[PDB]
Amino acid sequence: GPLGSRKIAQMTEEQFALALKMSEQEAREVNSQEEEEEELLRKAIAESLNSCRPSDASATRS
Repeated sequence: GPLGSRKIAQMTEEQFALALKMSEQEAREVNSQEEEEEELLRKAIAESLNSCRPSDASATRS
């Protein structure tokens, strides 16, 4: 085989349960937090575009 599973230590039943718990915390593999940040970045940009320009203190156009 690739190396030899015969020399590879097998995981115990308890170890398997812990592995599942870790996946649940990460949802799967990638951090869901990163995805949320990306969404927030786009939302902020859209909001800025929808935001009107600030009033001129001098009252001068453009």
